Amino acid sequence: SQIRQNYSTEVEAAVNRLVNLYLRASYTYLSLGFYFDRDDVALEGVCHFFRELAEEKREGAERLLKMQNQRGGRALFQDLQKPSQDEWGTTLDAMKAAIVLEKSLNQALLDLHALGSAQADPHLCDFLESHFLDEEVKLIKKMGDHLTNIQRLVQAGLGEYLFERLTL
Amino acid sequence: SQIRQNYSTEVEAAVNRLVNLYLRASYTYLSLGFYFDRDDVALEGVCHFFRELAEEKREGAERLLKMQNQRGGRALFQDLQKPSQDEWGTTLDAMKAAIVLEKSLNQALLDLHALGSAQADPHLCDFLESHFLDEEVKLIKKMGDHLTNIQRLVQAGLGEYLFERLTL
Amino acid sequence: SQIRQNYSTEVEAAVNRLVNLYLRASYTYLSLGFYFDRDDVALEGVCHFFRELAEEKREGAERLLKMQNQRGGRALFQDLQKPSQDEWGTTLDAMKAAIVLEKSLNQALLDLHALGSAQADPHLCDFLESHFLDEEVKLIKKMGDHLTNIQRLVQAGLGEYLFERLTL
Amino acid sequence: SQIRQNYSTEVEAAVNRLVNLYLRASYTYLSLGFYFDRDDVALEGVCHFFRELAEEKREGAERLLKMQNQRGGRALFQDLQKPSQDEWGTTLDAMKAAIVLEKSLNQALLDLHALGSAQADPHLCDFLESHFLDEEVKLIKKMGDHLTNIQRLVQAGLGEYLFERLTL
Amino acid sequence: SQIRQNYSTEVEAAVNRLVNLYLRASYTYLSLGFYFDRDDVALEGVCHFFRELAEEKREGAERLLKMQNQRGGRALFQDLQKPSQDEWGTTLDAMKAAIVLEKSLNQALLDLHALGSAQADPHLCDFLESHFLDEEVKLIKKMGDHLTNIQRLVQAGLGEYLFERLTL
Ligand SMILES: CCCCC/C=C\C/C=C\C/C=C\C/C=C\CCCC(=O)O
Ligand SMILES: CCCCC/C=C\C/C=C\C/C=C\C/C=C\CCCC(=O)O
Ligand SMILES: CCCCC/C=C\C/C=C\C/C=C\C/C=C\CCCC(=O)O
Ligand SMILES: CCCCC/C=C\C/C=C\C/C=C\C/C=C\CCCC(=O)O
Repeated sequence: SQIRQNYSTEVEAAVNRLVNLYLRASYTYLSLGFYFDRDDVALEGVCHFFRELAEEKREGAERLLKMQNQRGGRALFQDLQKPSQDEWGTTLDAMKAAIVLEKSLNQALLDLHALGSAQADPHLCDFLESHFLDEEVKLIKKMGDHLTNIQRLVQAGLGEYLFERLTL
Repeated sequence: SQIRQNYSTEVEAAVNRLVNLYLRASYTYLSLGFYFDRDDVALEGVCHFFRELAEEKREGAERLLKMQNQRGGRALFQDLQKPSQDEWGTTLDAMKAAIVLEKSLNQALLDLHALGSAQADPHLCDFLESHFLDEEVKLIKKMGDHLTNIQRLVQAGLGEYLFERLTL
Repeated sequence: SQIRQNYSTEVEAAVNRLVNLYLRASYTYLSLGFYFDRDDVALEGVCHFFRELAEEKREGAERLLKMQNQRGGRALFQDLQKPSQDEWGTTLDAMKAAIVLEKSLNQALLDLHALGSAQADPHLCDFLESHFLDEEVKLIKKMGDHLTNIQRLVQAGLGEYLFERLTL
Repeated sequence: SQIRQNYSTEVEAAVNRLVNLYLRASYTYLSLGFYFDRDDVALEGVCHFFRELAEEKREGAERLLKMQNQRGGRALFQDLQKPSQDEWGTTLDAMKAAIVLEKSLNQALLDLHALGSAQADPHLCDFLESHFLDEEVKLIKKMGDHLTNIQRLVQAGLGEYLFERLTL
Repeated sequence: SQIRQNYSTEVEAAVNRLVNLYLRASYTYLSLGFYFDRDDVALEGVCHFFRELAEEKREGAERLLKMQNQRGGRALFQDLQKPSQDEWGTTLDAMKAAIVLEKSLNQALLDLHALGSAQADPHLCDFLESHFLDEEVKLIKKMGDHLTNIQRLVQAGLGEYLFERLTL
């Protein structure tokens, strides 16, 4: 690439993997969102919580793809595996899965940051810092808060309804 | 002091002690507020209730320091001891501690007022009356109301959630 | 903590110490501010300069406490020692003490950043960079400028008056 | 008086004396104000400072006369003695005289308050508290601040000019 | 050049030299400006005075380059020598250097105008008259005024502070 400078092939490849992770996460949240839109689940607040996350994750992927091109790396797309579940159980089950999911994204972010440090790629580090690292931390704190409130509320049916009505 | 008039050394010293009490109270509410901001406590309404109180108590201290200077007394600051607890338990536990705290502030206000009467310091008395005495009484009534409602709600997890959602 | 990830116990403890440092600094500026509000000192511009700093330092502490919770660390509060002085002398004396104070805060920030690097905690590093490091540098430059102007003006009484009137 | 209730003849008489004191003070400030308006004194800021005080003192007298009538006391006016000086010297001289003056007013206020306590006249006490006591304290603090700044500035001619230009 | 008409090679070359002079002047003012922004100099008004001049001189150069092209002359750029000093001393020192600098620019303008007369180039003369000659005269008068006021003020530290505060 005529523009490529200080951009290691290792980071380039890891960015492509992270794109796949973010699109996988988006797909997972799409599935979560529509599960809670089921007539036999019917928790609209939960559906909107996860649909908004699907969108955030997709935008994460796009931001990465844009940066990939800005550095002169080459996007390589791979198959996107389907979410790990077809049905997601209670709001509690779903929020637990989501936080596991976010932690895995966060760890991939940290790994990519470590890679960038090792490759002495300060632009990559700045990029991760500005658009991802604090985002993840805040999201995970939020999910932690929700988990705690969901769990305080478990009259399990009553609790699930109230959480969706009054928090989500 | 060129401006000092009818301001006893006893009141001056007691005002300095009260400043320390108010800053101690502010510190206590800071600790309360951030405890409820913990991901494993997660009661945002409670966190905001106590953070607002931290701010009120700090402003109380400042009002006292300003009056101290207006009378030609000399501010003397002392170490501020840390709050009595590191973790504050339930909203009920926390509100009980807060009302104990406010009662102690109120008693210090009353003591200072008695001192002012004994020292025949009508400016001090007016000052306490305008900016503190009714404030405390109203705050303590509010905390009393909350305690009663919190207690009515003890499904303890459910009650704590509902109180935070619908009152705080 | 359910949310805690890549947050070392060393950083957690150092963040708690830094909170104590920032609250100590806030307390010091409170004392500075009210000293200059004394009828026998009477430099309103200086009083407002330091009172605004007290507020900035308190907000620094709060930002740290919020981040502590966001990472799943646990706030631990300690006694706050009283400021190093009861009276602060001239504006020059006071500004010299303030810059010593800011340098000590800045050094604690740098130490904490070094700790974060050693612990490979990129979120911590981003956090310090966004909300503290440049803030300190700018504040210290400002105090440096003031010190130089104060010193140019030492007709010491005249100089102190003019600085407060025309700069502060 | 058909309306008179709990209003002692002692307080009534003391209110009349205080009216005379306030009108005397107003007259003194009138003299101060116009002295600084002299072509050979020419300190417009000082002239306006004292003219505004003349007006405040006159309004104090009126407030007292209104209260006198509200309680069913009878205003009795006496000769108003001329101010203690015909020329007031420097701004420093003038501000020193003013603070002596305000202290004497404040002491008369305190005496009247003590009288009211002894006579168990809570309306009188409330009246003094709302409209005079804090007013005096604030004014005296202000004059204290000015005295300190004036004195810091004593290049006596230069200092007097700068104070008037930059503070008054 | 297809457009070149009545534009002597002598004027063309002299315009290129004048561009170098104006860029040199801009560089000198950049250095002046940032010197006064030093924490140990700290005269913000002086810094802004010289930074604005740096910008004016750069725009002078650009205006000349534009005219060069409008006449069908060819811009030829040369090395720009660094300013004559690294540190500029007092405001007085700096303003003296600036006026020497402006006089040298003005003389180069006059020389170029004389050249234009000799070459019977009325467009060049009009150009210098409209955009430079009166500009220089006004700037030099301004610097003359400042020099006189700076010098009246030499309590050298006090004077330098007051000039920056009240004139610049
Ligand atoms: C502007 C609103 C966007 C809302 C997006 C919400 C959820 C996204 C759901 C699934 C995305 C996962 C895989 C789809 C593959 C590519 C998406 C195209 C990018 C886009 O479509 O941009
Ligand atoms: C919103 C205005 C804030 C102005 C603050 C200015 C000065 C703060 C002075 C002292 C603070 C130092 C110790 C007090 C302990 C806790 C403060 C409560 C937090 C808050 O009170 O938030
Ligand atoms: C509405 C503007 C009032 C400005 C007053 C400023 C200075 C007052 C000066 C002298 C007053 C002292 C004795 C005069 C006696 C009675 C004043 C009439 C009440 C009034 O005149 O009300
Ligand atoms: C629009 C704001 C302009 C502010 C300019 C202020 C100072 C200029 C400082 C140094 C210029 C001297 C040499 C630089 C060489 C070419 C400048 C590019 C022209 C431009 O940069 O135009």
